[PDB]
Formats: sequence, structure tokens, C-alpha cells
Amino acid sequence: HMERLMLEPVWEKQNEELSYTEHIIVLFETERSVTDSIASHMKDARVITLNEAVGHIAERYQCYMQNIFELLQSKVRKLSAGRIIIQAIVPLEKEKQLFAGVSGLFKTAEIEFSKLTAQVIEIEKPEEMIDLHLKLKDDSRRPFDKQIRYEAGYRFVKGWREMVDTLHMPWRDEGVYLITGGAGSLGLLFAKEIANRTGRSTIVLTGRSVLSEDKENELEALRSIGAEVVYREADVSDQHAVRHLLEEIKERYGTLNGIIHGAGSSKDRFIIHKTNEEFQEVLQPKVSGLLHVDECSKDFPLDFFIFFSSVSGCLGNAGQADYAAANSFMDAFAEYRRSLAASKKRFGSTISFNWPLWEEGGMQVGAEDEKRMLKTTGMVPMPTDSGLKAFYQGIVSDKPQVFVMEGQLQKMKQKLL
Ligand SMILES: NC(=O)C1=CN([C@@H]2O[C@H](COP(=O)(O)OP(=O)(O)OC[C@H]3O[C@@H](n4cnc5c(N)ncnc54)[C@H](OP(=O)(O)O)[C@@H]3O)[C@@H](O)[C@H]2O)C=CC1
Repeated sequence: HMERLMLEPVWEKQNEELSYTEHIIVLFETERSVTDSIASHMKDARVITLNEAVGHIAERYQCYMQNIFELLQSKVRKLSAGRIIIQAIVPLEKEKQLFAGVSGLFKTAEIEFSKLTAQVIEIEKPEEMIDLHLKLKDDSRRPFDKQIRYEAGYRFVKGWREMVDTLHMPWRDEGVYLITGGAGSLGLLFAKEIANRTGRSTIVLTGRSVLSEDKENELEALRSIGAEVVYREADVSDQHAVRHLLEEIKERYGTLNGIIHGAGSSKDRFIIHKTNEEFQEVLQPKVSGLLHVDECSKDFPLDFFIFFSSVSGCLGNAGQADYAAANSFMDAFAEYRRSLAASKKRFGSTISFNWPLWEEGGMQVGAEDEKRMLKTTGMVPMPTDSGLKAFYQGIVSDKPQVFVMEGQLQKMKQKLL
């Protein structure tokens, strides 16, 4: 009576149909010209210009996310008082696409702040367009438009198109797979699965912690299947550690056949209480960590590079501003990596999965809240085979982003369409 519902993001034309105490617009390394024109034209809105950070793209994202984050915190008393609109202007460009991830943060902010409207607006070349102010003004008039795209005289909104035997699989019986966050509860599950499927496989599990006894004990059974498993105890935030890990991979082994990026963690707190330190700490593994991995494994002939993202990244979730923006960055990265592959610069197919709560994933366990989330969302703790099935189905479809939900269909579809 429960079924996986399974979704896939779409840019659609969808323009079928109160007043703001405040109007804020944030520009992500937009053109100087753009900045000035907008301020002049929109002097009834505050305009913030993020151009300021130095780092790789991930570094700049983490920085700007913190700036958005500190902005909300401050305006917190206002949000109580009255309505507000923030619009983020993201130019589609070489890497600036990734800032579109700020959408995870905006969705969480909306859940936590009743009277906030937050829109992310991606623009192919905003400076060149000087019709811009009316659109922003016009977009401000349709609050329910959360993600909006302007390119080629086109105005798109993001929404969810549904996706619809025994499953094909990506496994090479010999050859190397790593799972960052591999000693975590999901990385072990996928470890076993590889073990069952693989035959003579090599599985490199990595994380920060020294292994506890039970982990090694849990690990040892997988050694039983005849797969060879090595725990490399590295921090994905540390670019050099990642480098070594990949090289040892290279020196040690023929090649890499596959990567799951499963490193990360959520730390629940409302934006009002959260520290900068905690905020950065949950961004790190999924944002910088992911970049670092991607760039160190660039020269490998991969069959796949799959990110383990979350339903939080695309819906937001109360108390997970940081987890959602981290996860949204990964989603945005999936498309960005594919483009690179078309350039021929990167090898293998890239997918980001928006996972729901797993039945026996560690991290969270549903318990009493399970019920609200079923009542709030119609979602249930997702069983492991259902998950593995969705995992295999997601690969064959070959989309950069797959959103997976398990629960009662009509409730789910009703909330999301
Ligand atoms: N569990 C679930 O139901 C769901 C999971 N997901 C996502 O799937 C992935 C797996 O989740 P799950 O296994 O349940 O959660 P866990 O916390 O059990 O797994 C995360 C693992 O990542 C490791 N890790 C954390 N930070 C770093 C870092 N900086 N560098 C390297 N390793 C790191 C942790 O180990 P250590 O602390 O030793 O470094 C931990 O083992 C996560 O990214 C999660 O966000 C998404 C939706 C639902």
C-alpha cells in the first residue's frame, strides 16, 4: 500500500495567474553595471552585492551562504513584525551556476519564517537585459514562484515532473569503488550491496573517525564475501588528504570505477539559534569536500559519480538551513559536472539523489516525528530494497537529479504535484 514516488526537476513555462514591509535583492558576483542599474531602478529595495570572497567556487559559496544566513538572523525581529521579500540573482555562467544552490537555504528560511518570500532567479546574462527591474517587480508579485529562470527571452519556473522489470546495474565484478562517508550507516548498506553484487570487488570506505570495534566487525563480514575493503580515514574538507587518498588509490590499484559521495551530517537548529561554526561545519563535506573529491578524481575513467543528497536540499526543512544549502549545492554540481564531461574534461555519469529518510539509515530515526512527517508529508521511513531499487532506477534514467520519496502517493503528489 506504500510505493516509491519518484520525481525529476523541470524548467516549465507556468505563468497562469499582498504587500511587503521590505524588499531585498542579493546579487552573486553579478556585473557592476547590473548592480548600479538595479539599485538606481529599485531604490525601494535594499541591494546587496556579494563579490567579495576569495577561494575556489566552493569556498565562495560557503562564504556567501553564511552572509545570507547572517542576513536572515539579523532581520529576524522584522520577519516577526511584517512581510519581506528576498530575491537572489544568480547568473548562469562558468561556475556561478552553483550559487543557485542558495535555494536550499531560501526554502528552509521560508519554513522557519512565516512571512518571508524568498526567490532565486537565475539569469543567463543579466547586465545585457535592462528590462530587469519589471521582472523582479513582476516576480515579486507571484510569491509562489520559488525558482525562476531567464535565458533566451524565456521565463521558466522550476517544478517536478514525475518519472515512470529487474534492474540493470553499474557494477564491474573487478574494479574500484569508494564511498566517502563510507563507514556511516548508508555507506555500509551500499558496501554490502556492492559485496553481494560484485564478486571480486574493491571498496574503499572513508571518513574522519577511527573505526570502532563493531564497525570493523561489521566490516569484516563484507571481507567474507571476497570483496577487498580498506578504510582510509580521511577528511574530505582537507584537499591534501583527498589527494593522498586518490593517489594511494592510484598507486595501490588500477583505477577507480565509481564514487559515492556520502560524507556529511545534519545538525538540527533553527536559523535564529545556530552558530556560524555549526553552519560551516555542515556545509564543509558536501560543498568543499565534494569539489575536492571531484577535482582529485578528474583523471579517472569512472562509470559514475553519485552524490547522496537529501529531500531537504530541494524542499528545505525546519532546522536544516545549512544541510539544505549543502545538499542543494550538490544537486547544482551534478549538472555542472555533466557539462564538464561534455567538454570531455570529466569522466562518467553524474547523479545527485534527493533521498528521503531511510528506514535504517543512522543519523535520524523517525519515531514520533515519523508520524507528523507522514501526516505532514505522507512520507514513510523508506525500506532498504525500495531504496536500492530507486538507486538502480536512478542510474538507468541518467538524469543529474532524482528526487526520491516513499510514503502514500496521493498525499505526496498532492503536496508536490
Ligand atoms: N540516513 C538517511 O536516511 C538519509 C541520508 N542522506 C544523506 O546520505 C549520506 C549518508 O547518510 P547516513 O550514512 O545516514 O549518515 P551518517 O552520519 O551515518 O553518515 C555520514 C558519514 O559521513 C562521515 N563524515 C562526516 N563528515 C565528514 C568529512 N568532513 N569527511 C569525511 N567523512 C565525513 C561521517 O563519519 P565521521 O564522522 O567518522 O567523519 C559519517 O560516517 C549523508 O550525506 C546524508 O546527508 C540523505 C537523506 C536521508
